[PDB]
Amino acid sequence: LTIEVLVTVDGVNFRTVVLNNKNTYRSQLGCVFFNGADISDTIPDEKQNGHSLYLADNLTADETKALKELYGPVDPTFLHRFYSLKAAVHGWKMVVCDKVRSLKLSDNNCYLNAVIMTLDLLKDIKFVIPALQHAFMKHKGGDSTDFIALIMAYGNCTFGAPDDASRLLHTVLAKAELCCSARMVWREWCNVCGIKDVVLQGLKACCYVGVQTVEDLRARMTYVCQCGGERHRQLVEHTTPWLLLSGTPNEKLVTTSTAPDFVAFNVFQGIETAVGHYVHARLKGGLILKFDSGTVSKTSDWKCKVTDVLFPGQKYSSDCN
Amino acid sequence: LTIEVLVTVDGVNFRTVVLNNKNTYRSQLGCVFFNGADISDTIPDEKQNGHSLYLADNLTADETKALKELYGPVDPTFLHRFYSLKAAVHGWKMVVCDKVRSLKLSDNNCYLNAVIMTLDLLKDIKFVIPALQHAFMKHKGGDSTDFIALIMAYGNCTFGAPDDASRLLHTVLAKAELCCSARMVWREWCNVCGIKDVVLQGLKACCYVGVQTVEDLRARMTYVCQCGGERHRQLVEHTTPWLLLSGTPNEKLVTTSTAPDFVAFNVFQGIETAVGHYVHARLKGGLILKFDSGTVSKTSDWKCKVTDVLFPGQKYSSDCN
Ligand SMILES: [Zn+2]
Ligand SMILES: [Zn+2]
Repeated sequence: LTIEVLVTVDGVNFRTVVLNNKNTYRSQLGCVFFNGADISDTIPDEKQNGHSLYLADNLTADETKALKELYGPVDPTFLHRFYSLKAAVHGWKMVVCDKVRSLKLSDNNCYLNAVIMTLDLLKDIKFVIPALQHAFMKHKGGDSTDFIALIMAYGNCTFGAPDDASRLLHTVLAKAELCCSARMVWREWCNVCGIKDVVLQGLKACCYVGVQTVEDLRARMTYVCQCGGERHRQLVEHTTPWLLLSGTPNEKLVTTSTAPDFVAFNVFQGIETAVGHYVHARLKGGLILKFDSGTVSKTSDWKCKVTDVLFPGQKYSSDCN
Repeated sequence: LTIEVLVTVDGVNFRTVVLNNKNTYRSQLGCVFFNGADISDTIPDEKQNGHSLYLADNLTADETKALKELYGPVDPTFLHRFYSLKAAVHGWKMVVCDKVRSLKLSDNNCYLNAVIMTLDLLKDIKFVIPALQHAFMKHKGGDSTDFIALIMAYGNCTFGAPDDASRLLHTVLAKAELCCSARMVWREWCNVCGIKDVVLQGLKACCYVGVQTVEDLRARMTYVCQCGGERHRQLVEHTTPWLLLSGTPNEKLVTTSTAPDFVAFNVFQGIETAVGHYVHARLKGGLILKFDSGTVSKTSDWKCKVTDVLFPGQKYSSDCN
């Protein structure tokens, strides 16, 4: 007995393969998923004749190219991992409180809540990888399974293990590009040795690791110059549609009484308590809304360990003397 | 009161920075490690005057370039993660049984044992990233801490979480290059439509995901051609110094009675038992040596779920008719 199946890695391009009912899918074809399950070690059945199969390895040259076109360059384990993640993340739940989407706590996914709620605030970004852009749109439309499974696949997250929200934000945003101009100019100088400018553009101008405030970002740093004198580093121009700043968890008193310019921030709780818990915070209606994995609390003042902080567009040129 | 410290990201290039004993290291400089601990939120002390500090963020332009030169392009969280991993992996232990190095089980690190024991068998490889090459040499010399912490940092492993050994092998080997020639030629053809060759070279010619035997690798695959006929794919030439093959865990009867050509393989145990345990196996003295995280067992026959399999150099040209 034989069957015909349609094999794809992308859900767009299909090849017809004829199989028997003697050997496994694995022996005949490779690692294959159907309707979310790995069926490699089963024997093909009359029932699946004419059906579509998702192939995870052993790909033809055409499939290798379709893979790169939809997913970018990925490691050889990436389809298996994405297809298994997609199956697993399907049993998670997104809730919406006053139109704000949050991921309910399950399987140590609190870092994913922090990542997704932060990416949801960003304007003028598009993913240069088609699968991610397409999933991002579905997520915006209320269907978040693919986008979450993809972030996990690209981020090398192991289902059920805690992970680093800042690391993931930055890996996800490395796959994105800005749909407008942004620019960041650092000047390094010595009054004897001269001046060097470093210019960053696009998304690179909008993220910075190592400070968590615009005041700190813009401050002058000074250290020993190679001439024996002093050398300085300072931000002299900054123009962006938004600005994300990150550092290691840093205890701070956060207050809305001062109408601060940041719009949102993440918090990591309990470093030594078997390494902790992420909470996403937004500033709205004069209060701090704390979104703790599909739960919300409000306060005007909060002492907490801040990690990432989001600011509105910058339009800065430095001025002195 | 003020002090001078030497700041580095690479242990080769140092800048002198003058600090006070009023503010934290974090406020003055950034995230900093000393002797393996993060001291960012401490106040600098007379005692550390003249000492070297490892900076993890807020890097100058020179440091950014030193970072790329030693580590390659890495995400902005990579130093913090590497320096914390290095501190943590220090409490692990490597044991050597008849000159074979294995990593003792701790904190779900069995996948790392599988990865490191497999990389230890590979000839003619060098890492194109200096930190990895230098750590790899130290590891070969009996000092494995850096190499293990680096594999974890580059692999985005979360200390204490299980992980995918095949994924890690392939990510590590993506950072390596072969010191000799290797070549792999696939031919795709239809007797009506024509012939396309795909040639892979270097390390790419030496790894393949989706089969676990050279017989399977070399077999002919056939499916529907776009002309309405039949289309085939077959390996026609293969020349390498070694060959690593991987697939999803696959129950097999492994025996030495047949003097098989593979030299080693990994096994993953218990998929549904809260996803399992890795064991590294080597073939020596007519037996299978099973290295289960710093433990060894021997047998001539083993029914087990094979994942990666290592073979000696290939020298193949296909022949028929
Ligand atoms: Zn100077
Ligand atoms: Zn044809």
